[PDB]
Amino acid sequence: ETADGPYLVIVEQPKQRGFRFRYGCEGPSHGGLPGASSEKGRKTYPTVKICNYEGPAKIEVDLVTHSDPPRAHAHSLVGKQCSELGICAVSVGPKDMTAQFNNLGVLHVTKKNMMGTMIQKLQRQRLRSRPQGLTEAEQRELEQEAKELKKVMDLSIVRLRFSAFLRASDGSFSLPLKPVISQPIHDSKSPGASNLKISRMDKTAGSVRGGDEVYLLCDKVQKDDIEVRFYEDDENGWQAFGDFSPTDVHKQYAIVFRTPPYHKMKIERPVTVFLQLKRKRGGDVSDSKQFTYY
Amino acid sequence: TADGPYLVIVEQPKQRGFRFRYGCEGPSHGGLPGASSEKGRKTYPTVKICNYEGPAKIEVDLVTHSDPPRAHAHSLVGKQCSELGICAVSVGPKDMTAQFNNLGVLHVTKKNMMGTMIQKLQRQRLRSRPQGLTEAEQRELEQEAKELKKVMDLSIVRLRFSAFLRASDGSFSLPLKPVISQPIHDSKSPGASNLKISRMDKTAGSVRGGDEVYLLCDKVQKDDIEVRFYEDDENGWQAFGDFSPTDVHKQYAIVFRTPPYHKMKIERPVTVFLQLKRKRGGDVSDSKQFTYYP
DNA sequence: GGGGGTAACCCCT
DNA sequence: AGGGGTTACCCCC
Repeated sequence: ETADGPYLVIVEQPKQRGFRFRYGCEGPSHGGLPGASSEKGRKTYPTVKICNYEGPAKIEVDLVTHSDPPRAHAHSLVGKQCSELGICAVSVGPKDMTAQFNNLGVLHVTKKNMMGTMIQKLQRQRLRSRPQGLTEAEQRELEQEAKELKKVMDLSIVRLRFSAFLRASDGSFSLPLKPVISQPIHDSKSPGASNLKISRMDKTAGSVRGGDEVYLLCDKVQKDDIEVRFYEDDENGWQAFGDFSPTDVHKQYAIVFRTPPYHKMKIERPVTVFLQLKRKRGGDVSDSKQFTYY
Repeated sequence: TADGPYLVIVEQPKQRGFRFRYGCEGPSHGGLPGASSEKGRKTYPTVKICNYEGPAKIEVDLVTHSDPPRAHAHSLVGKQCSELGICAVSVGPKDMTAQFNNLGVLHVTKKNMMGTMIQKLQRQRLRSRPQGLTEAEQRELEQEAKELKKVMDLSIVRLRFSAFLRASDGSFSLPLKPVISQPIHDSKSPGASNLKISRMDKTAGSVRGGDEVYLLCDKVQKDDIEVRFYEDDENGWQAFGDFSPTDVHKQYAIVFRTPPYHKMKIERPVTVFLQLKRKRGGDVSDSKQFTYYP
């Protein structure tokens, strides 16, 4: 890895949640895939660096599947750093060996397009390392992949693949490094697949007993995949949950839940705990609101 | 007017709750019912010929909401319907009433509207010397199409019943004056969804006071909705919920402050009604009860 | 038949 | 740029 030569490292991953993939018709300039630690105070973008080598290199980025045999995604990166359809590319000058990708879009392919767009991509890979032409059998078989790749491909999750290149024999940058794959990126427009947000809730306080019903208004969530985690910041690390049925999650924008019992029963003074929305599979949370026992 | 044979609508179509279908959804999702239809007792739009007995054939077709009845981009579909989107039932000499019991409304896409429009307009304008007329005036036919498309509501249609008697010279081309029904809103157009209240966090509050209530509702438009409190007639009293558009959360929840009752310091608590109402429409939801306490 | 939800698109500020 | 909402489509039971 780190002493089999020069290698890439992702200095700043893409933000896994909250980024919207755009269909070609929505427009060309709706805003860039940011870094995992971006915020409106200070913006960050996915960043990578070449280690163990200095001097000109070219880093390309392209979308691969969520699946770990990393395969090219039907979706395309779009933006300033990209070509006609040719993928996004940044140049590392020798002093600073790190590349920011600060204007990266994800063009959403329609299902009605997916196969055509994918054959059009597999061809290119066939005519990449391997020789110049495709026999009809060569092509019937390429179309195979397309069909059985469309059955199993998640159009709401992508991974960036950074492919770093160095000047080969002729000075043409076609001698590559091992490619480095980022953490998965969810489409904020896939239902309930954005980041958790607590808009407002109707009670801020209840009895230490628990069982008090609270109306929580949130951004779109999945009835089946959401929870309401109460907790304390301390060495005790106490946690409890909201009590609700799926029918209690109203049209993916509200949760009617009954508060959990506090870890003690006879508090002398009123105690503030935190609650947060949490994703069941994933573990990402919303910003916590305070709740006071007694 | 009893100055000839004439059509009368015995049973109008239901104004609200009927869904218009796009061609791709399917062909057989259920019939436009009568204004007084109900579960178990179904009615369908019905019309009758008066001042005449014997054979007629009645067509129905979709006209604009706009009072100069014009042909709508949408077409009637289903059991009784020819390719051309005009439906016909034949009225036998004994019973002079026609039920249309299996009527669909095929929703044209906006991308289809022009072609669908030029095509219904040509067919309309094709009687006299068709071959050389058509070409001469299709540029200035297309003028209507453009200026008809920007001003046509695809969420409201009217049935137009056109009755035709047997002209024994040829047959069945003899026209009666056409009768236009009351309007039919697409239940899937946001502006026409049936208003429902799911749940509410308080069911009582202080008479001549406004408390904050969380209301969970079906889809509403922030700018077109209200919360009407009302009684079984005492002084035909009504008051409203207090909330700004910001208070209508993702079209499925309303955070509002209850209005004061008309009569401060009531002897004991009084139950009033509350309901969602569209501002312009005048359609409302089934009312929930609210109790004013002193 | 009759729904409920997801996918693609539009357009405001 | 970044949204908020409508339009078109899918598919369950």
